[PDB]
Amino acid sequence: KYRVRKNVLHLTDTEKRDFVRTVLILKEKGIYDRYIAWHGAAGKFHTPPGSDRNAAHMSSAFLPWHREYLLRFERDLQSINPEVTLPYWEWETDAQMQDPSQSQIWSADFMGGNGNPIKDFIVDTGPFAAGRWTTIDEQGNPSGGLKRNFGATKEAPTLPTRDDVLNALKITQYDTPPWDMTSQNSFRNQLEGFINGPQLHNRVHHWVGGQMGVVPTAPNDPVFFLHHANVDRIWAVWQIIHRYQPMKNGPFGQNFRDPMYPWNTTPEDVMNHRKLGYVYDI
Amino acid sequence: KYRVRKNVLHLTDTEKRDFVRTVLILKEKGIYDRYIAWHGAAGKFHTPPGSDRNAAHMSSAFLPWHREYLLRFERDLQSINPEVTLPYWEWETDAQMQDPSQSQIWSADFMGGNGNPIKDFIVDTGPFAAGRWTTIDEQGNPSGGLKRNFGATKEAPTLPTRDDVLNALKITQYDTPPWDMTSQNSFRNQLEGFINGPQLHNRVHHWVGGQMGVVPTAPNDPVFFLHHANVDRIWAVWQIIHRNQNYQPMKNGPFGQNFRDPMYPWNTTPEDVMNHRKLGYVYDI
Ligand SMILES: [Cu+2]
Ligand SMILES: [Cu+2]
Ligand SMILES: [Cu+2]
Ligand SMILES: [Cu+2]
Ligand SMILES: [Zn+2]
Ligand SMILES: [Zn+2]
Ligand SMILES: [Zn+2]
Ligand SMILES: [Zn+2]
Ligand SMILES: [Zn+2]
Ligand SMILES: [Zn+2]
Ligand SMILES: [Zn+2]
Ligand SMILES: [Zn+2]
Ligand SMILES: [Zn+2]
Repeated sequence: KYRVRKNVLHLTDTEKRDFVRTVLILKEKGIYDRYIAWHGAAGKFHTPPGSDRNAAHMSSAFLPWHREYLLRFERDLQSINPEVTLPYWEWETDAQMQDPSQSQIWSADFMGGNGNPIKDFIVDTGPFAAGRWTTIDEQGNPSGGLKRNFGATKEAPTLPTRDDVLNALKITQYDTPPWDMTSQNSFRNQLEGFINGPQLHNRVHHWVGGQMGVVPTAPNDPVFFLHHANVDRIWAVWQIIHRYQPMKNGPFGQNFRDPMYPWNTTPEDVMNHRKLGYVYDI
Repeated sequence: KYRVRKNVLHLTDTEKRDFVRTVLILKEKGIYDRYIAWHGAAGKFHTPPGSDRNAAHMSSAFLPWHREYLLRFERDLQSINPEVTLPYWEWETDAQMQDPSQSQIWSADFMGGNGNPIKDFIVDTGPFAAGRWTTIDEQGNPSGGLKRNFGATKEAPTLPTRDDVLNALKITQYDTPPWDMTSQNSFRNQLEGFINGPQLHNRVHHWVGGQMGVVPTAPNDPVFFLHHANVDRIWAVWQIIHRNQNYQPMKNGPFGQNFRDPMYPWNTTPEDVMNHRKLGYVYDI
């Protein structure tokens, strides 16, 4: 319970400072990249081979897989600075502002601005400007800087609304067969964003564009973790009123007690975020 | 000390059949695939980025990485069957054979036959012939079945010889700066086979050909594990021979490479697997 993830808009200037600062040590030491590669590899790992499913997406493992990813990440954050926790970007309310692109979250004193078209959309403001922050594609080779493109598509021109979220929290079943994209009536698939997609989680990705728009190169952007803290919390919160599928008869690595490549972690090991050691602002 | 690792030519027919069975069981569950990916994963993980080194190859972590790779595999074989251990293929001895392809390892009751040129090289014999054994390519997707290409390359027509192993075993440094393909007088890069290459470890990867000849898909071939047990066995022997020489780099090497660094995709460090006895096994020698 006793470790609290706040709303970014609740953070003090010293917190945003410690966060942004602590994240650079991790990039520096070489531990942040481990997180990029785990996530990339999880996405190549299809369950089973020949399937749309992969270990970390497009199935029930989506939520636990990412829960453990953050938990593992936040612990590393702690080792550097014990006073730091993982914040959440509450995109669903940024979505109401006349111009979400203006949300404090994008301040040069935290993550940084939208991409600079004049530089083919390389972000050139904030701590993760190209030059200060290296990035790497899918082949696992340097790529030359973070690129953002706030609502540049037509598929995802806007962030998800409070009603998109509220309407997901209403789903009875954590997940249903066939435990994939085409999963009807399943809190998992809905939050993820495939029902009339992209929505919710998926939509946030496409909206930011840049690396974030591609699963193979999403963690290259720290927003990735703020986005997923909010996803995690949506679930966390779901978990109080409805408080997993499948248990068995899912593909291997989708069941309650299966291992989640690239780890030996199981859905069950992280079903109670408090037993993990952290809570949200609520 | 208790898991004894046996030469492939010392194996009984039930031993040959216990292993094969178990590997297939691991494959049936979905555990085998996890290993293939772990390896492809590590190879795309450069230390640092922009470098030719990855977490598993081309640098000092190549040796301890695979030790941890096989240790995990063996423990998985063992849970299926308390009796199975990881056999080693002593390829330095098959190299003396008039036609290495005749060796009992490639028997149809163990690993199976070389690729068959009538079918663009797909192995149609043994327990892992295409149809009884499914493969991925380098992007994660089904590929079409195991494929073997015995010494068909100009660069790697021969298996490495015992003389070749004896030269590695000669080196006094575990590795040297800069801890990559270019490290001179380094056991690691010698055994790996980059010194006037391909040699030793690489040579054998190339000689087999097919999946086994490419980093990202090598472990699609169960012989990958037979081959690295030998590599490990040779390293373990170098460790007794040079008892007062330890791993390098001890410190102030690329993160991912130092004595005490974690090894992607794992949290295990070289320092965890430096002595095979504690890990729980021995080679019959
Ligand atoms: Cu995501
Ligand atoms: Cu993702
Ligand atoms: Cu190898
Ligand atoms: Cu390899
Ligand atoms: Zn909300
Ligand atoms: Zn809660
Ligand atoms: Zn864990
Ligand atoms: Zn023996
Ligand atoms: Zn016999
Ligand atoms: Zn590469
Ligand atoms: Zn271990
Ligand atoms: Zn061909
Ligand atoms: Zn020994």
